[PDB]
Amino acid sequence: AANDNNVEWNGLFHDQGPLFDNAPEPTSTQSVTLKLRTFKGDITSANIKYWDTADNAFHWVPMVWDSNDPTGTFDYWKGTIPASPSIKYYRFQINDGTSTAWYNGNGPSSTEPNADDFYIIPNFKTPDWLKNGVMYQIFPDRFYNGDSSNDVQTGSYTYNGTPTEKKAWGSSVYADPGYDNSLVFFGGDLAGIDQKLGYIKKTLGANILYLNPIFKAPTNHKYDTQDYMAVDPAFGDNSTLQTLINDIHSTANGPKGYLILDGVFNHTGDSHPWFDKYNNFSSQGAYESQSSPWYNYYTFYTWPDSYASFLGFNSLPKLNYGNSGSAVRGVIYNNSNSVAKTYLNPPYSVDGWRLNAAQYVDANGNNGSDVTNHQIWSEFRNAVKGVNSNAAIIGQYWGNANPWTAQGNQWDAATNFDGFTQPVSEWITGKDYQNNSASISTTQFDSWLRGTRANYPTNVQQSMMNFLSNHDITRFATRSGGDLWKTYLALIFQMTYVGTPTIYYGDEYGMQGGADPDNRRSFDWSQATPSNSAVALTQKLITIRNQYPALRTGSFMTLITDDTNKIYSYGRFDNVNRIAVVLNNDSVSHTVNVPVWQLSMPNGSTVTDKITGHSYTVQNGMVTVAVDGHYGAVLAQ
Ligand SMILES: OC[C@H]1O[C@H](O[C@H]2[C@H](O)[C@@H](O)[C@@H](O[C@H]3[C@H](O)[C@@H](O)[C@@H](O[C@H]4[C@H](O)[C@@H](O)[C@@H](O[C@H]5[C@H](O)[C@@H](O)[C@@H](O[C@H]6[C@H](O)[C@@H](O)[C@@H](O)O[C@@H]6CO)O[C@@H]5CO)O[C@@H]4CO)O[C@@H]3CO)O[C@@H]2CO)[C@H](O)[C@@H](O)[C@@H]1O
Ligand SMILES: OC[C@H]1O[C@H](O[C@H]2[C@H](O)[C@@H](O)[C@@H](O[C@H]3[C@H](O)[C@@H](O)[C@@H](O[C@H]4[C@H](O)[C@@H](O)[C@@H](O[C@H]5[C@H](O)[C@@H](O)[C@@H](O)O[C@@H]5CO)O[C@@H]4CO)O[C@@H]3CO)O[C@@H]2CO)[C@H](O)[C@@H](O)[C@@H]1O
Ligand SMILES: OC[C@H]1O[C@@H](O[C@H]2[C@H](O)[C@@H](O)[C@H](O[C@H]3[C@H](O)[C@@H](O)[C@@H](O)O[C@@H]3CO)O[C@@H]2CO)[C@H](O)[C@@H](O)[C@@H]1O
Ligand SMILES: OC[C@H]1O[C@H](O[C@H]2[C@H](O)[C@@H](O)[C@@H](O[C@H]3[C@H](O)[C@@H](O)[C@H](O)O[C@@H]3CO)O[C@@H]2CO)[C@H](O)[C@@H](O)[C@@H]1O
Ligand SMILES: OC[C@H]1O[C@H](O)[C@H](O)[C@@H](O)[C@@H]1O
Ligand SMILES: [Ca+2]
Ligand SMILES: [Ca+2]
Ligand SMILES: [Ca+2]
Repeated sequence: AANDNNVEWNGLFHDQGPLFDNAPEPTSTQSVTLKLRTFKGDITSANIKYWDTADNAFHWVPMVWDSNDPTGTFDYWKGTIPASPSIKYYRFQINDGTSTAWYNGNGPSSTEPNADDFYIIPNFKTPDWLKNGVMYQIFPDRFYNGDSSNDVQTGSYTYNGTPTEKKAWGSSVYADPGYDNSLVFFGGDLAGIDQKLGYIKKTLGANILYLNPIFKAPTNHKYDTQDYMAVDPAFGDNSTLQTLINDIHSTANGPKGYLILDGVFNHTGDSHPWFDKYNNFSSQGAYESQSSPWYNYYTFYTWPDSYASFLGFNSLPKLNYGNSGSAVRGVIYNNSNSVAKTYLNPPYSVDGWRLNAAQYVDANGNNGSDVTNHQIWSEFRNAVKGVNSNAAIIGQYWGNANPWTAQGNQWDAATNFDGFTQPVSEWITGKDYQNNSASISTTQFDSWLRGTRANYPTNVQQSMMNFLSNHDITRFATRSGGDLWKTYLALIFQMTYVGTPTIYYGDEYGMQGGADPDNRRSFDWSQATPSNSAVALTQKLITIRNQYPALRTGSFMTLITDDTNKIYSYGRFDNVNRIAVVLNNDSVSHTVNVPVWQLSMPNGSTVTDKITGHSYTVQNGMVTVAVDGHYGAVLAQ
């Protein structure tokens, strides 16, 4: 490069990783020093332009040359944004004579962008254990039956006129004639999870468990809560839960663990005493009497049969959050004995909440995604963090969750359907997560990923729940048509990307399944051993991620987007390690010359494909590696 009236985009780079930002989660008194990379001698001047919410105006900070990288290929320019309590958004103006380029969350641009700027949110912090961990999601009734004595038998009880049905482990989840899909039970329970912690924390290595609903409810999924204060009898009792938590937190059976529970706060089930549609309690519920002490917990259009609910489901009456200080806000999160605080305090001390149907939470039966909804989650955050600042808050949302994350006053992160699940699905399987035809190329995949990461503050990106499948979509293995190699590829990407890798129970061995309820099949053990190639790889990949902080909180830089050979390569790096990931999405092998010079890997230095152990030497800024179809290499040093 040179001063030739031309800014070379290829040399430009900035994100909030260690090498470029000295304070990614600053307080009100910490200034933020940013470094912008360019090719050596490529520019004449650079400036930081930031919008300060304190005075609704743009501010200008000229940058100064700081240093060259170790390879002498790049320049690092530096500038500092002053400390204050206000949210700020910045972008860079880069000039080389008559050539000007702009750069922000979405990368380089010839024209000045007006969105996707980088975020500075003083005092906003997401749990570091979440950014650095690996999560494992379990749908309780389908994981492991550790205690047959609490099993729901066929006919054990009836819900809304339909008796329960017990299935033999491994059999179909579909209810037989006379029964209902939501009342089919296999016997999975908390004792079972506890007895299988060795598999989770050791065989695989995940240190975070996220469970679907576990509180008393008539269905097998239990999103129709009957009692938030009691573990459902089929899963055990509150004592069973305390034991599981102790064993998860224990460091004697593996790495320290964390537990995230599913918080179903938008609505309750129609069998909850506050509503009591079928008179299952001596108390008077809202459905039973307009004089009920809980009458105003719900919204009736025509008492008692027409009321606000979750997506028209009468079995899920919607809670009326009213105004600040309401009884409903009290029982859900404000009270010390609320649902949210009870489990965050001893003798439970869980580590977080996954917020079900979070976008709908509102007052008066309204549908959320409004001022009131965000006000509620802001109060929720204060209540939760007040009890445990390191308790995680992850909201369910299918699209861009910027509205609930980008001001640092609500959630720490969200279910990454839009920034992870969907793009990964369409790139690898050629199907969207609902198993409908939808395919994207490598260049499109890369662009999609960048644009979605740019929707969030950096700490939020690093805390997103990144799963290949989950209880509301089709299994990855079904979308892949049963091709296990596609799962191999997906796992390598998942374990080396930005955000919390999240494994939906069974995905690690290639479990198949269509739409709900077929995506909740019973866990086929004996398939859960290193003898299964996907399980062995999963274990290896988790060990790799845990070895390199760069894979969890390091910068992310695109290296190769080859649509001809279907090769995707990106680097994860920080002040200590530089890692070049090389993915082959083709059905045949490809030998790739990886431009590791972009990550500043010194010539003559050694790089190791942590997956195979095969060592390589960097020469002329390159490293040549052969990669099988639907597979990948993780070249680290
Ligand atoms: O009269 C005042 C002033 O006049 C002169 O400077 C002016 C200069 O003539 C004019 O071109 C312009 O300068 C531009 C420059 O053209 C741009 O390239 C840019 O300069 C920055 C450069 O791009 C960066 O790479 C960085 O340079 C670093 C290197 O990266 C380091 O490796 C190191 O290299 C030096 C090495 O250590 C020495 O042994 C020797 O080999 O020389 C090497 C090159 O100097 O250090 C340099 C310097 O830190 O940083 C550069 C910025 O300093 O942007 C410039 C500003 O737009 O404008 C100049 C006005 O000041 C005259 O040279 C000055 O002495 C005099 O004070
Ligand atoms: O919440 C959903 C929302 O999420 C995302 O929005 C976020 C942005 O991506 C992010 O950059 C940040 O936005 C800041 C912005 O960075 C900051 O500069 C300031 O915005 C300025 C514009 O930069 C400036 O150009 C001007 O905007 C003009 C615009 O140029 C003109 O074309 C026309 O549209 O009139 C606009 C109004 O003047 O002024 C604004 C401020 O007045 O402030 C922004 C925050 O308000 O944060 C966003 C929210 O988190 C997605 O990008 C977005 O699509 C989603 O709707
Ligand atoms: O709806 C199908 C559609 O999905 C697209 O995926 C990405 C977009 O590429 C990406 O732009 C977008 O991310 C943000 C966008 O850049 C902003 O302009 C603004 O709209 O906020 C968005 C927040 O997500 O996300 C979508 C994922 O839904 C595919 O690119 C496109 O090919 C496909 O048809
Ligand atoms: O038989 C009625 C319907 O049953 C099925 O829908 C169930 C889901 O199976 C159950 O998980 C739950 O959905 C929740 C979903 O899992 C959660 O991620 C989302 O955020 O909130 C949903 C509600 O809490 O409840 C529904 C409704 O009972 C089945 O899929 C559907 O077709 C049947 O009509
Ligand atoms: O899908 C990746 C691999 O699949 C099969 O093993 C092919 O024999 C091999 O050529 C290819 O690299
Ligand atoms: Ca130039
Ligand atoms: Ca059982
Ligand atoms: Ca009653």
